[PDB]
Amino acid sequence: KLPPGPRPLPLLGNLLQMDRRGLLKSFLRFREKYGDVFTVHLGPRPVVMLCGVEAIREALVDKAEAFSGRGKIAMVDPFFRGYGVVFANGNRWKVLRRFSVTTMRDFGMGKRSVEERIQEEAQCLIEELRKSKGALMDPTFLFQSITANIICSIVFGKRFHYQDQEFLKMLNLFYQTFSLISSVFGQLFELFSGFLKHFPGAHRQVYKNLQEINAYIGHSVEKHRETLDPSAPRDLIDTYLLHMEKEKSNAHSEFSHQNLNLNTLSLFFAGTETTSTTLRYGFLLMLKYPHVAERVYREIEQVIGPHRPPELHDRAKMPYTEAVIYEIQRFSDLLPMGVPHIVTQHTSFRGYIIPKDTEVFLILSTALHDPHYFEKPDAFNPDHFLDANGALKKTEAFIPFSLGKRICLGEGIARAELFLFFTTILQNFSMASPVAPEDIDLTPQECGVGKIPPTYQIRFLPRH
Ligand code: HEM
Ligand SMILES: OC[C@H]1O[C@H](O[C@H]2[C@H](O)[C@@H](O)[C@H](OCCCCCC3CCCCC3)O[C@@H]2CO)[C@H](O)[C@@H](O)[C@@H]1O
Ligand SMILES: CC1(C)[C@@H]2CC=C(CBr)[C@H]1C2
Repeated sequence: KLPPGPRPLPLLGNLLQMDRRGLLKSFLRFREKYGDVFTVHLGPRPVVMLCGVEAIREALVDKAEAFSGRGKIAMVDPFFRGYGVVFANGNRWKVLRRFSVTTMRDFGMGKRSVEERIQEEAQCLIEELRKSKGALMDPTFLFQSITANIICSIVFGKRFHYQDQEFLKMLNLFYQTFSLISSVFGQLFELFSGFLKHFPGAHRQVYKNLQEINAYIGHSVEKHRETLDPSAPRDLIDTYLLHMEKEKSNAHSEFSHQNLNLNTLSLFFAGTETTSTTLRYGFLLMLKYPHVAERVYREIEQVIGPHRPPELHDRAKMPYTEAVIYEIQRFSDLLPMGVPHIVTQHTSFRGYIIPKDTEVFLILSTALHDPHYFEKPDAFNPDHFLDANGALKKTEAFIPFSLGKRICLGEGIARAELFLFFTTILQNFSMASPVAPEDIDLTPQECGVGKIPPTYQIRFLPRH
């Protein structure tokens, strides 16, 4: 039998037992009653929730033969339709995961490492903040520009300038789209898309925004193909175009133009909106807890100094700064319910039977807030990741990128981005804002698929 859960009504599923504050709060109320493994009916679909690091790990690691499927996010399914690595399943996922892992890591002889691309971008960012004259800003656009530019360097062999209005228009579409998908309407759509799709709504705007970004991608593909040198691929798009040409006699080849456009858009969305949202939370946390920002700056002065650019080899020597970044990720809890999975075959789990095709949510938020691993888990406290001697204390509960076959494929890049960009900004700038620390409100602006911080203003003041 499926795991236990609240009794549903036909058509409405468990609607009348949900919490108006959203899906995550609804599921944490059900966890109170049912424990770590339970079923909730989201409209017409039974979805099994797994909570706590033990259960999520038993599923994604111990039973990866069954739990490695990708489930559906209703607000974006109409667009992606199972194309791209994020939303693919089956053999398509195998091929696209392998291609994407290889091309996001290996760039050719004579090409910059991920590290150098981040270090270059971080110097562009510092120059922009110096030219910002200490003015107030919402730093969103810059955190999206630096993260998007790392991916653009890999995918398109170039970066965009921070002043490029056409680049900013695309970043505005990523930002609005992640907010829409995470809205109360987007969560209602997860329950009732069958019915709601026939009316006007945010799902239509999400579709329009994604198509607008994808239009750029399609045109870039067309240009790349026009100038492609098979002997010298310039970037990930050329590499995929050479696979496409190799397999062109197979009508079923997975190297198709829809996979190319949507894999590429998936890489940008996942690599831009994630890390820039974490940076957004990270700097709002530094405004609320300036003594943490001061102690990081102390550590940068002591290990790096005021001038030499941070490098990844510095991390080992900077346990307090790394604890801070771990704690920003833990606290931010970017994807509280992770990204939906589905089971790929009939599975037994803890005495229950989960039929092939059942959707499963791994509630990552419950690991990141497990009070056995993090004392007082609702408070921001970098000591969560430090032992008594101030050495870094890593923990198996720290799973913000998930686990198993679908584990975030950008994990290495994201962690390098968080560390180089956080340290290079704090090396050169301190932070201030009009709101006193006591008054800063960390309550997210949206909390659905994504947890998104409230807008805020910040100044970066040059040091010395
Ligand atoms: C702080 C930054 C990030 C966080 C917290 C994060 C988190 C996650 C999570 C929780 C998943 C779902 C894994 C699952 O299905 O169980 C995921 C998937 C994914 N992420 Fe990340 N992500 C981050 C940054 C990035 C970056 C920088 C990239 C691109 C370089 C990226 C690319 C992807 C891709 C392509 C997938 C789909 C993997 C698949 O289905 O095989 N992520 N991410
Ligand atoms: O290609 C079809 C569309 O072409 C024209 O659009 C342009 C606009 O001319 C043109 O200014 C523009 O430039 C965007 C440049 C920055 C791209 C930033 C990338 C960041 C990473 C993810 C992909 C986007 O791209 C759009 C699509 O190529 C039109 O303006 C739209 O009408 C039209 O539908
Ligand atoms: C927003 C995310 C956390 C990242 C990019 C796209 C997603 C689905 Br629209 C998930 C994976």
